[PDB]
Amino acid sequence: TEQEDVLAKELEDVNKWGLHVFRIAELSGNRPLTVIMHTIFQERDLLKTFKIPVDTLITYLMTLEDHYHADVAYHNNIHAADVVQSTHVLLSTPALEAVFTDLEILAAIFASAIHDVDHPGVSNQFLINTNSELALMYNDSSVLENHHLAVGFKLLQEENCDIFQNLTKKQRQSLRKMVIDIVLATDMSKHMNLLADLKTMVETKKVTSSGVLLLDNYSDRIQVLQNMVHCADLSNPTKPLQLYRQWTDRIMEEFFPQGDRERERGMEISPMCDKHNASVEKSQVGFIDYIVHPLWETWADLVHPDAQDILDTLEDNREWYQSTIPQS
Amino acid sequence: TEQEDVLAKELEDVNKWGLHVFRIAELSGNRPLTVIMHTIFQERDLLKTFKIPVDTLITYLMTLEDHYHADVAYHNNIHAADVVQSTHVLLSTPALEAVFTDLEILAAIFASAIHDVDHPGVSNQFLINTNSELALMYNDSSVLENHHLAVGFKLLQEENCDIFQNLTKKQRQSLRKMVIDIVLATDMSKHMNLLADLKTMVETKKVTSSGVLLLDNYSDRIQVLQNMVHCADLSNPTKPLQLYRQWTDRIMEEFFPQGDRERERGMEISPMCDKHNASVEKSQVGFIDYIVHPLWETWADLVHPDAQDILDTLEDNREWYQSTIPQS
Amino acid sequence: TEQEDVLAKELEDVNKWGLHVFRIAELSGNRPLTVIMHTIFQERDLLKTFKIPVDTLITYLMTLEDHYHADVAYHNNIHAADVVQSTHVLLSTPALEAVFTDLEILAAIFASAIHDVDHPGVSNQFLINTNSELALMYNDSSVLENHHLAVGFKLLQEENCDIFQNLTKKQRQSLRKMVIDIVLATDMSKHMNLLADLKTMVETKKVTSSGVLLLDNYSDRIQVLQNMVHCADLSNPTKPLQLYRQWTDRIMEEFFPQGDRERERGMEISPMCDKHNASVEKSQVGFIDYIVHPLWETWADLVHPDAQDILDTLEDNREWYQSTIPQS
Amino acid sequence: TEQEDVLAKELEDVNKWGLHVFRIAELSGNRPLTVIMHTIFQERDLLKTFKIPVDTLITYLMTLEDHYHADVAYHNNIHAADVVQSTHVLLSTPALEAVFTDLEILAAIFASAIHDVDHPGVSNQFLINTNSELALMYNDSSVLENHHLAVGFKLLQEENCDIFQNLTKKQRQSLRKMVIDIVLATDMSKHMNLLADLKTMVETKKVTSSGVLLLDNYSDRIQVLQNMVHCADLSNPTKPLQLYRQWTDRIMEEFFPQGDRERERGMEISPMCDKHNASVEKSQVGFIDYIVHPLWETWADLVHPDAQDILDTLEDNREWYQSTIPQS
Amino acid sequence: TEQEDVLAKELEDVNKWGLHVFRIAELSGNRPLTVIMHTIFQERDLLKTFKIPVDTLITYLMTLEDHYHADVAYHNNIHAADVVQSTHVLLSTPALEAVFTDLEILAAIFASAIHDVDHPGVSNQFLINTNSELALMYNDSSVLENHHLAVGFKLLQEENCDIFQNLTKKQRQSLRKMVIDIVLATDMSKHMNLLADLKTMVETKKVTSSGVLLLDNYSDRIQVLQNMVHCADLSNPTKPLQLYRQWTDRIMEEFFPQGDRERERGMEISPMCDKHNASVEKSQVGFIDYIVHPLWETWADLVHPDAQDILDTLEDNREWYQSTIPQS
Amino acid sequence: TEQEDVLAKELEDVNKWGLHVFRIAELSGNRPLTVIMHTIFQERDLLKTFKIPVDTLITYLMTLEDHYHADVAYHNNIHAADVVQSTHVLLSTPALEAVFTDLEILAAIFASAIHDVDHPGVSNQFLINTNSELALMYNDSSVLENHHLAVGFKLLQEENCDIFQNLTKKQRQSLRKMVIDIVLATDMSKHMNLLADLKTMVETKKVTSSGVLLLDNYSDRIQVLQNMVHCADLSNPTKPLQLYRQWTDRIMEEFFPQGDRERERGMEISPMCDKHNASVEKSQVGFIDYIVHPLWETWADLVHPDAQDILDTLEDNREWYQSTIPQS
Ligand SMILES: COc1cc(-c2ccc(=O)[nH]n2)ccc1OC(F)F
Ligand SMILES: COc1cc(-c2ccc(=O)[nH]n2)ccc1OC(F)F
Ligand SMILES: COc1cc(-c2ccc(=O)[nH]n2)ccc1OC(F)F
Ligand SMILES: COc1cc(-c2ccc(=O)[nH]n2)ccc1OC(F)F
Ligand SMILES: [Mg+2]
Ligand SMILES: [Zn+2]
Ligand SMILES: [Zn+2]
Ligand SMILES: [Zn+2]
Repeated sequence: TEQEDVLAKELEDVNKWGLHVFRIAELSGNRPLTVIMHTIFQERDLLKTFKIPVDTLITYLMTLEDHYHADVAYHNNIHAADVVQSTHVLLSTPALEAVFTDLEILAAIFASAIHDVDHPGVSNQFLINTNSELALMYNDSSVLENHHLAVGFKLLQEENCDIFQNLTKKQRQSLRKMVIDIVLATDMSKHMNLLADLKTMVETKKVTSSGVLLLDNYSDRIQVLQNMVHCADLSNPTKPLQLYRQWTDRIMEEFFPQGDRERERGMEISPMCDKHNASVEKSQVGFIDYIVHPLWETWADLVHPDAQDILDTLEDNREWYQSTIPQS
Repeated sequence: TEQEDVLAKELEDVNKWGLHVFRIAELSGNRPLTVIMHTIFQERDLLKTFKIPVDTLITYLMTLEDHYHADVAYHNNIHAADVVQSTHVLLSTPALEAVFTDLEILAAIFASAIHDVDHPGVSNQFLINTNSELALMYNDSSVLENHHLAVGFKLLQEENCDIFQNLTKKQRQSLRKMVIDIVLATDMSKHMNLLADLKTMVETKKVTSSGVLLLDNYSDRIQVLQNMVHCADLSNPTKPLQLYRQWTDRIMEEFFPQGDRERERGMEISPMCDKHNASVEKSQVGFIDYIVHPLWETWADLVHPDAQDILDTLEDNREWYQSTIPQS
Repeated sequence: TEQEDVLAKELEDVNKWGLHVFRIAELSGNRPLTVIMHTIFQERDLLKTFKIPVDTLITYLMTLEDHYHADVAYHNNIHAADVVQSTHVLLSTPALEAVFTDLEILAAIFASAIHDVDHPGVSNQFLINTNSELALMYNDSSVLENHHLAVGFKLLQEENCDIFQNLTKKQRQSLRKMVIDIVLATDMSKHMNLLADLKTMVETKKVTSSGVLLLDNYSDRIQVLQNMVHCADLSNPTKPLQLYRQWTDRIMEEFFPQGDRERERGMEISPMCDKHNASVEKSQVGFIDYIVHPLWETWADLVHPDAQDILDTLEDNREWYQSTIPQS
Repeated sequence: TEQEDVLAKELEDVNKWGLHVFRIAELSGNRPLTVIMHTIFQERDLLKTFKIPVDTLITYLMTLEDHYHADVAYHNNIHAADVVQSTHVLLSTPALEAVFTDLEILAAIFASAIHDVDHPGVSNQFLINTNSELALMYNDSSVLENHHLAVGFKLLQEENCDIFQNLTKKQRQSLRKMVIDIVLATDMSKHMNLLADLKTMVETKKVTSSGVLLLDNYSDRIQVLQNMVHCADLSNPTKPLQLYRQWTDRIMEEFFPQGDRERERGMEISPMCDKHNASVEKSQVGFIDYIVHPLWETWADLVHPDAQDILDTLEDNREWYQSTIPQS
Repeated sequence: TEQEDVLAKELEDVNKWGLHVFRIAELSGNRPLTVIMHTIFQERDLLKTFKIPVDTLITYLMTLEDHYHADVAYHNNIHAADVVQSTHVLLSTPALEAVFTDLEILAAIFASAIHDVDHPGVSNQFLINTNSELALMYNDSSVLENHHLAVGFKLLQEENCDIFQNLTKKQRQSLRKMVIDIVLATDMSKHMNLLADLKTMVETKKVTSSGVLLLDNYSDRIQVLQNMVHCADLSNPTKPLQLYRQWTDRIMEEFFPQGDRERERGMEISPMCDKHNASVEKSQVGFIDYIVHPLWETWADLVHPDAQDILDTLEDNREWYQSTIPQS
Repeated sequence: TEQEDVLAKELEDVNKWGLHVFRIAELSGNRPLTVIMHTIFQERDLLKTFKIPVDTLITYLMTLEDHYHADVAYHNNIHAADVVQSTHVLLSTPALEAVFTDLEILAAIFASAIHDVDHPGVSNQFLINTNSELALMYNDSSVLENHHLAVGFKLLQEENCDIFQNLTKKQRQSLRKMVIDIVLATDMSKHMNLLADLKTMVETKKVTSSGVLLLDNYSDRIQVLQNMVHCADLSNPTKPLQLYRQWTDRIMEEFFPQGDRERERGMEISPMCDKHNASVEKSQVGFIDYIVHPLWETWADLVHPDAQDILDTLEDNREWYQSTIPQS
């Protein structure tokens, strides 16, 4: 147990934003998802609360993690582990003190864990344009996201892989509904609407004297959980620069093979996916300007100002990439 | 070619509302869909307009029809053939004179043809509650409707079953989009919204001096096509009583086995599906009062008054079933 | 003063809906507008209330009437006189008891009087398509309606033609605004919006215990006056059949010469304007179904049920024309 | 061809924001509009694309420019030339890459060119209050803007002045509609609504990965073109201070004669138009604070951040004028 | 115990719509409220469910009933008893099966019981116009309704008059809130808004397969309870004609003395309150047309079709009063 | 008349935002309300415009001021005087130039003057929870606000205390309505709705060329007056820091005795009212973040940018208090 001590030391920052997931990925023999999921369940005492057999949890996590493609640069088990950990941190934000039930917390975390499982490394648009079997199956509607959900739920049926075995029938139904609602919201084509509803909610925001939010009905809470996992899924630009840059390299490394795939097919090369005409820096600045910042700014509003540091980091990272943009 | 003359004589009423599809079903050796689809394509000169190889058309129709379950009382090839023929008639309504392009007409008719293919005879709710593989796959969202589309499109890939082989790439894309949008609208859980948008469209209705509707953009036209196939799908109570009654018998015959299936499962017997406590007459009156009449009344408004007779027949049939309701 | 007694006897029905304006037209030597306007001003004591010199009133009315084309079958001084009289009757509806100020009443009546002055007998669309100087002038926007207002106001500047000479500067400004707002609303291309706002107002309708409407702000009152003159302008189908039919003959007599004009120009013959392919009866049924009935039904709602008889007459006249529709 | 070289050298900055239009005005013998319009048409290859006879173009431009009053300090051919050039630059903004068709581009530029033709040097309000023939004509509604359109279109009818002679009938119709919609939007009384719709469009803003806007329907594109020409028309405070100040001098020089005109009429002197009580500096700061900055800030958002420099210049110029405000 | 048997026989119809409350009023020595409230509490087992001391209940009911003025023709203990009984019946409608908790049922019934207590026989408007101490107190806002609530709650404080003595502190708080919300909704000036929200709720209506409504949150349920007691309060025209007519006589008998009071004050006589110019028949037809029918029609929709008979009766009674309208 | 000169010198800043009301309170022998009200009435020539007997005005002001509790740290005559003066300044904002009638101006100022009269120093919630007679009276609805109105109007009835004695009956009615509507809007529980309507009004904002707002109907104007007095009532954090801090000390000094009162009652100590656990600085930052800034930001928008300085001051004061927040 040499470096196993270093691993355990790294996992001590599970509640901190910039957790170094990449190191944990190595120190765990490529099991960041299993490791992090397990430690978060311990941390949240979910194992006890829902009577989840530890052996069952690990058996499931192992299978789930196995279904994340190793030959995929970005959408893999490290990404999954990252979104899980980020959702974990966001759930603990002060403004959301005791707002969510244990079942809702469980759903959000489980949803994060499976949100991209079995991702092939190509976009929904690619799958649609190449007339993939997956697109045929899902009628070009949230092709990947639907698939992720199917796979994640399917794996629960195997050998004591069913970590939810001891939840009441009603609880199992709720969890399935919430998980489906959250993961389907990670589809980027739903970003605008999601953000719109979030803004509508930031106004008409009901807060208790202390500072905690007041979410009465389900549709209000599920909306927050959706945007939360969405923020977690799009949190790379808000993490410490060293991490962010690694992610950017991975996502570009994945976009290019798709562009290559498209060049072979004779297809119109998707934007950013063109190896010979990419502006990595500009793309990041744009990605932040059009998607990430608008979203996080709104989130920062809702949980004001618990997200103030994250927002600041985002804006700093934008300037860094901005400066890196070639001037010629 | 003895009764083959009678069949050809029956098909002469392909443009009339009360076509006797059940007779055509027999006279064709249980090939009403293939027969009616083919005659409507001839009638509309679609074979020529889209260069569809006749042999290819029949090959596809045969396969498609084969995928409609024979042991299913209502959701089968006769129902499919009926919705196709009804859509065909509705498309020819005066108020919609030259409003739709040939591609849109093609899509609506093709959509009708595959709208319920491979239907198992149980409801989406049943599939969801019994944790079916199909519901797991489609995340309890338009489970059946999604499946119908997948199967119908999949069959096109086989042996010269691709009747669309000679459409431009752009046309193939539009047709697929429209077909998906139309079939997903046949999901009954979307009825209220669909009807709501239709009403919003009846007001603000733009008509030319002659009487023809003015549909400018796609979202306006696709909305009409959706409601149209939806009306066709829920057209039984508007057909001649002799036909309507046969349909009612079939739908109840199908509902009960589901109720039986549920009784075995130990599940709560769905309403109307309970063999020992059904009020067939009341159910029809209710079905007409809450769903069919509200929908057709609105449709009758949009195409006023081309649908006046259909509305009258509907109201007459309602009174007939009303009278039949036991008074004890 | 032989028949001058009959004329005075006819004018006794100035407050009744079916006034026989055509007879009054003859008995007055083609001065129905001057005659009816004068008698309504007397009737409403407007001459006193606004210190209008009787000689000035008649001088203006004469000039105004003179500017209505004699060679125009429908849009002439008899039509003007009719809309004036109808607005007069509508203003007296019980539901609008003391709702409007004398200035507003004056504006509505004056607006009616000039609403179609100097009408050339062709449609706005014709003027636009033929690149008329009038359309060039008004940028194809409410070409005729703008023109009517310009002419009607311009005539006031002449020889003691200024019947408003004794209104305060503020009153003159309000009257001009209201008149412009009402006449521009007679443009048929604004029918849908006008009707829409009227419906929105029928809901949220505030009525006093007795039954009188409650119109607080100007935009509410000007909206009612707009729709009122619009109803008056489209009141032919709601008058006694003998009158209605005469109007229908005149309007068709005017549409055809435009159609002839278009045939000469080599232009696409406008619908209904085609002498060799008109279905006068069908056109009326359509006109009532798509425009008149929807409007009057809404108006009948707002002033419920003071307009109940008018609505009934409208529906009876629809059936009459319906029956007259050739069955071959 | 001495200074004709300097002129050609100045025109080299036709694609740059701060083009020195005033110098070009002199170097061209007071033909900045003709010169700049011609060079922009060359630059955009519109002459070729729409088969416009060069002789016809110059003939029209000459006539158009002639109809701009020489004795009017601000609303003259230099202003027209300036709005044209600014629209030209705005059209080339990165965010609007290939968003507009050539016809739409043509419309926007042509609209800018005639947007103030035959402007008398007094406001719409003045024309209305003085009961001008123009106000009588247009019923106090966008009096000037309507007139500009009428004159600009009328001039096309003359001697090979019809630069649009080779556009299909459909194109001519679209161009006319767009031109009318754009110029009528230059009416300042429509600023609040226009800005409101623009803000509504900045949210719900659909952008492609690269950064280009996505405008699907016409009403979306015409709305952008409207606000664009409106921005161009109110672009003075955003230009280099040396230019801005010259414009401010001209506009104040024009406002005062109106104020003088009003003093003679015995009318209430309009604000800012009072020669003896004007605060030129304060007025500019106010003009920027209430109109210009709110508009440009919104525009900068829509095309973010292509307009960042323009916004900065605007804010700098505001501070300059702010400092100049007398402290006594 | 002679007629005490008849009384007990009458109370047997406590669950039926047309209960003869007037007879019960006599047979009980003018204690219809006490009698009917008690029998409804027994009927609903509320005494047990909330541990209400029977002696306490009667003590309170007696005091409450005593605070209803005997010299008031309509707004007295019989009216109170009627609204209570009607609310009781409406609560039992099939469509609202197990929708409300016992506390909510208690609140609705208690609210009905005190909804008009200590009513002086004059309108809020009268109280406002005469500068009553009550209007001064309540700032002309729901003057009477506020007063009713104050008195009804105040009486609970007396000698074992506190029938809620055994409810948890939380329950007492909820009941007070609901009661206040319901009674303040009986203010006629809030009718339009209440009806508006009810219509909005009829659309978007969520019903279970069986037919029962689905009311998730409180604001949805309290809205239904509000409209319910409002319907009960305006239920006279929906009751059997013999009853309805007696109510109409009483309400007119009360309106007139107010009209007399106003004639003495020298005040403008309120509409309908004028003894010498009333059209009792017309007033009822109007009352039904503008208030009662619109409300009940909407309610009938929400609980469709449990209220079908009530609606029919209402429409029959309208025609009766319509016919009675003098024709001279 | 020693310091009476200093007093008169202080009152010279009555039209300036940061007026030092506390000094004026001393220099006037604790009569800031009477003094400031009188000077504002002089300033606005209201005495003349409404024929208010000066002796009557002072008699009323003296009585009114007397009804503000001396033993109440915040909600007293100095607060009243402050809200009056602030409303006075806001009414004079450029953007609202001649928008309000003299009666509306009178109502707003009178409403401010009485808005908290006879305030006991405890919250509505306290009065409700302690079952106060006042809460019983007003059914827990705007308990204090209703009371303030009642007392302020009641005092007018006394000895020539009726300053409105010479207003027409109609004017008296309007003033009463507006005053009631404005004061009831000072209830903090209506803040969210009020702000919501204000935002809805900032969009769809209609402004004249010059910069002045356009408020057509009453409901629009009364809405602005409501939010105005609401802004005035919540203006402390927007005043110069020296003033703001004094107010903060007073409000906390008042909150604590309530908390003490609650500790004695054995009640749950209200937030912020707990003497032993208050974070005065944090509370202010929160108060500004959740209530004040959101409100003023919106107001600044409506009257843009007349309120720019006030907004800046608010944000500066927020940072000051933020810095003061203990870091341990
Ligand atoms: C209750 O009756 C009917 C119900 C349905 C029907 C179809 C889809 C569905 O989801 N629910 N009901 C279809 C037909 C019916 O009756 C008759 F027309 F055959
Ligand atoms: C107050 O300043 C200016 C005002 C206008 C201007 C234009 C149209 C209008 O209606 N009102 N003002 C135009 C330019 C100005 O200043 C400078 F840019 F030249
Ligand atoms: C005009 O008739 C009626 C009016 C009311 C009634 C009640 C409250 C109110 O404010 N206005 N009218 C109540 C009953 C009536 O009639 C009959 F049902 F008794
Ligand atoms: C938390 O601070 C403050 C709170 C209030 C305040 C007023 C009414 C209310 O209901 N709640 N808080 C008023 C002023 C404050 O601070 C400062 F401006 F004096
Ligand atoms: Mg202009
Ligand atoms: Zn201009
Ligand atoms: Zn009542
Ligand atoms: Zn206050």
